Amino acid sequence: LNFKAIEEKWQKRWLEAKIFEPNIRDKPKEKKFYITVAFPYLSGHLHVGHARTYTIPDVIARFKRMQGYNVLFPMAWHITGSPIVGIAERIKNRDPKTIWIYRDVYKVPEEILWTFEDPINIVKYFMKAAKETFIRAGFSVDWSREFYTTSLFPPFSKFIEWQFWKLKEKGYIVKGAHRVRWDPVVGTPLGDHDLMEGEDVPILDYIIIKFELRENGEVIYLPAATLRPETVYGVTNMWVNPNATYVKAKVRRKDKEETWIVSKEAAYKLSFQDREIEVIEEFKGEKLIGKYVRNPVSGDEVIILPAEFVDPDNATGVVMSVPAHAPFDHVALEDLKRETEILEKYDIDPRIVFPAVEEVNKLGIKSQKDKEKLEQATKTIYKAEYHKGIFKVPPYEGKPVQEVKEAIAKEMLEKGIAEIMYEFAEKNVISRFGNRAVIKIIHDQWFIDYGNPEWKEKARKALERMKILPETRRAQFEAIIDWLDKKACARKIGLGTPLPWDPEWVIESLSDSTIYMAYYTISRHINKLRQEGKLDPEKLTPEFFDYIFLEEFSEDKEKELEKKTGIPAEIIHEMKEEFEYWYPLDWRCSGKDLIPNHLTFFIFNHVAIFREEHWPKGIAVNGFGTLEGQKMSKSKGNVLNFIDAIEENGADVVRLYIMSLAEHDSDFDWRRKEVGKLRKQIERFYELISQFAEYEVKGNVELKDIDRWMLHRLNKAIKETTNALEEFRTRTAVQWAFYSIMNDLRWYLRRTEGRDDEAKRYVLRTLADVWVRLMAPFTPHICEELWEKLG
Repeated sequence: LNFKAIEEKWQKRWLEAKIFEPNIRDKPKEKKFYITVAFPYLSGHLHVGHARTYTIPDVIARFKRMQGYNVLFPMAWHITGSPIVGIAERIKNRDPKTIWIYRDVYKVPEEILWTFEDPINIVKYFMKAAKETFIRAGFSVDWSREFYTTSLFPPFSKFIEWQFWKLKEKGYIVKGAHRVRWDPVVGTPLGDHDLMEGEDVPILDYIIIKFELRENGEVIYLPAATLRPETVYGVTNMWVNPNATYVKAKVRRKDKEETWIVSKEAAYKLSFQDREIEVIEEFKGEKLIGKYVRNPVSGDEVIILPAEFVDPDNATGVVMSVPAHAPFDHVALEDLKRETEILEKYDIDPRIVFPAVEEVNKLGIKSQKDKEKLEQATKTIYKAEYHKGIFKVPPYEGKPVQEVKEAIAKEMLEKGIAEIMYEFAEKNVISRFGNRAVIKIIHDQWFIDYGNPEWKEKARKALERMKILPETRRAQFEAIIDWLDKKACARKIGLGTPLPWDPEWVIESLSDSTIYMAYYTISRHINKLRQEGKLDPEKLTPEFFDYIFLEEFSEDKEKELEKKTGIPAEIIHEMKEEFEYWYPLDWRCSGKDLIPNHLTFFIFNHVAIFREEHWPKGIAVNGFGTLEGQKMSKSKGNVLNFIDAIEENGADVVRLYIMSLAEHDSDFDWRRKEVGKLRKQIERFYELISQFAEYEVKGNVELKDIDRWMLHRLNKAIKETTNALEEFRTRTAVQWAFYSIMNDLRWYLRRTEGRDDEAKRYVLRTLADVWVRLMAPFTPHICEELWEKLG
């Protein structure tokens, strides 16, 4: 029933005797097994979905120790980035939503919570929480190698500097243009997750089509912003908010200078997007109505009509109407007033398609210019049209809309007909200073150039040589490697390691976490030196790391490194032996959500820096977990913390349950009723083994047919459980290791009810030995206890 005592007993033994801190001398390199799993970010408690991610490698590590490998399974903490910095500030301001999440979902005591205004307290609290939770879960971690990231952990920070100098020397670090969140009042870059409000909000790439308004003036453009540039071939008129203030302005870039008319808000925004803006005058909105403009694509000339649905504070403030496909434009066309002129009803709606002018929706739920919710109509159309839908218009006859959009935009762009304006999907993006953010284009953003073709090739080579579990994910990896472009690798805000040649930037979270597995190998020695007060991180130069990771052993280099570092040549030598022994990493594990980013970056960074013999050998990914049928959401409060699940059900029960539900990229669904039922079966498994352990087997026995049947079923389960685990098939392994044996055993006991002789006791005791062994990787605590009972 209660296993709290057994779990505590075994965790104390594992920790106090440092059972899981391996010594490389115990076995030759041929029997080494090194596995790591993406370290957690310390902004809060890990939940049961995370529990799966971290339990799989533990199961495998324990399975490997049982097979005879010398195993290393370490753990460390990620604290790089701006979220923790942002969260601290929100609690400082007493933001209701943040407070509630930390109180109700994470159960942080009230008084402790206010100390989180200092991001360092958030880090310390959740570091302690994550470590205890991993120890309470029975994870067989070599804690001597523990560390955390950023400049707050000098020795690791130095290792990161080395990594980045290496990338630089190879020409993999590039400076360039980028668009970032910016506070226009303070005039300063913002942290993406250090906002007062609007952190999920994406920056959108609006295509601004420069319609031509000609009237005695040699240069006047009315840039209409659209997310459907392909609909340029069907614009029947223009939209503008007659009540909104528009400006006529001089727009110059480099040496090109034009004159445009956009909303007053657009003019301010554009000033931060690589353009000099000088407003000429405010012109209301109605002052434009009735005017005609030329469609720079389809030579047509159209009218600028009134419409209170257009938002002057969205993109340019100018919209191009396409009623056949834009619900808003249709119901907007609906007229029945006086205005100024009326030549209406004239000119139909050119379609480009299921009716020609797909206005079903905009007439399938009623309408009216601003009844709102009109977007649900545009949602369905926009969604559909993108999926299927073939282009009607001549230039792109029978072409997929998705293709036409890409082509048209590509064409207007490299012709000057259209330009790009960045805009937030929502209007509530607010900085920590309390001001609405703007998007600013900068020219000095640092990138890691994953787009380098030579680099991509070496990455394909490394991928080819490694195992991918499930193999069905190999295609996605190949595609990510082909399609990857340079990636912003540093930020102005957040905790991290300063870019060594430009300290004003700190290396970003997905960029300081691609090869730290190499650091784990030397972490025990570094921590011992550090605790001994015999370490000056400043002496951990690129030269030192070059010797450790890239050079041939040299007693002379060790001797000269000893003089420069203050670290005994022998210790330096041992550190290098740890790395040479444990690498290459046998397995890198993580959620499937890291395939497009971290996991692929992990491959690139390894081929860019390490010798070939040290490239990764395998990646195993897992799916997600939902709770009672729903996604776990902190804002909704339906999150089950891993530590709470352990307290309530027992660690072995949580582990077996989660492992039993799914394998590879399949997801699982946590159900209280199922875990309760599994717990009862685990308790029965425990009692049965305890009962069988009392039997004493004598000499040889005379087996009956049912006994031989049972013995054969045990061998079957051993084989299948082992075959499944070699492939990280945790669900299939549990079906054999736990369910099959329990099912076979129950039938065995029914068939032998009333019988009790030596042959039967021999079968049952033999089963108990086999069963505890197959279950150990899953339920390690009760299995250690049962092994003592057995003898």
